[PDB]
Amino acid sequence: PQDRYKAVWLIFFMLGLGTLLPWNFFMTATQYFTNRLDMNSLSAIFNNVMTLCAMLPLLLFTYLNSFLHQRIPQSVRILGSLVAILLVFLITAILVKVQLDALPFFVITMIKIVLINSFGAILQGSLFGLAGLFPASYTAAIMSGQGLAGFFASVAMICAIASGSELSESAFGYFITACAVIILTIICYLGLPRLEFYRYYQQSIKAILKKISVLAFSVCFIFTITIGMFPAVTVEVKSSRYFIPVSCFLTFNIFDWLGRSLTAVFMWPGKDSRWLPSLVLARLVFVPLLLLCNIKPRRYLTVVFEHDAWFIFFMAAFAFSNGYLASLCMCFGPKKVKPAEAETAGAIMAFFLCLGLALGAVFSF
Ligand SMILES: O=[N+]([O-])c1ccc(CSc2ncnc3c2ncn3[C@@H]2O[C@H](CO)[C@@H](O)[C@H]2O)cc1
Repeated sequence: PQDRYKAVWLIFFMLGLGTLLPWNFFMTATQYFTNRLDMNSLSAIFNNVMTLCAMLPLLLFTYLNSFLHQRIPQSVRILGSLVAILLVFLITAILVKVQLDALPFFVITMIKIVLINSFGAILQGSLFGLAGLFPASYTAAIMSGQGLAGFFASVAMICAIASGSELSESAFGYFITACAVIILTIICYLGLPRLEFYRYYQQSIKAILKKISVLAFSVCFIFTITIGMFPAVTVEVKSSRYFIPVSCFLTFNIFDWLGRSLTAVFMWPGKDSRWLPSLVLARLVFVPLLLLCNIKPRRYLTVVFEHDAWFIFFMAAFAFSNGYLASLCMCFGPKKVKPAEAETAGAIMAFFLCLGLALGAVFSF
């Protein structure tokens, strides 16, 4: 078992990048959607409708994959999901240049979001089921790719604000970049069968869940907390146009990406250590901490940590805990079960992850 040139690993990393870089960009273009709808109102309900249509299909299709991934080849699932996402994003880019009233644009945007989240649900689940067969480092690879997707999203946001370009132009660029990335990801995947390291490892749900129940609930809780606090609540912090982006999104994405990466080479406390759920639980402390920072306009709660340094430090620790512990759970879940089931376990984990998102999306509401 020799991953020459780390090829397989690299590819998996790229794959991770491709799962969030398309959708992450879609979340970076929210200003553009709301500004085009400006032309009760659609813009005012846009975010809520988007979260609904994103988390419900995501959850449903991740569950269906957890149940039926064995029934469809992984090549089919992966390639088809990627092609569907690419086509949807190409249509998204086209619509930027075509005239369309606010209501048809709103509805078509929500349809594209439903399709993105569905196909990407199956794609993500299939990717984590695949990486479950490979060493833990190769699930850490997917997590690192996701972290880099977030990092690129943050940098692109900052540059779109700095470039002084029109929201339509910057959003067009976002969509085209996402399409190019999806093409690159497809190419990367197609280059897997030709790697002997990839062919070396490619050669009852209640029970599998009971075996990985601890780590599954762990990742679910991690993302519950994270999405309950980030970004809905953290974006309301004010200094005591570049403060919020840089101090919130940039810091979070940087430290989350680096944490997700560290799990590739350093995997403490391990898969059987009860310290991992303990740290996951300890992450609860970020709810009071982050809620008591310099939020404005503040009404029902005070500001105990007014200086921005508190906000930056809590953001660093929060994002890094998120990344590191989520990667550890995703890596150890498939390793807490026999080989013939590691593919299901992974898939199962991919569901709970999304659950942690959905619940978080509800708690942030
Ligand atoms: O291929 N596709 O087009 C595609 C693939 C998957 C999806 C599901 S969306 C998703 N799936 C996993 N993880 C996410 C997601 N959205 C935010 N996150 C993480 O939440 C943490 C903060 O709470 C951050 O670290 C983020 O990485 C949509 C589109």
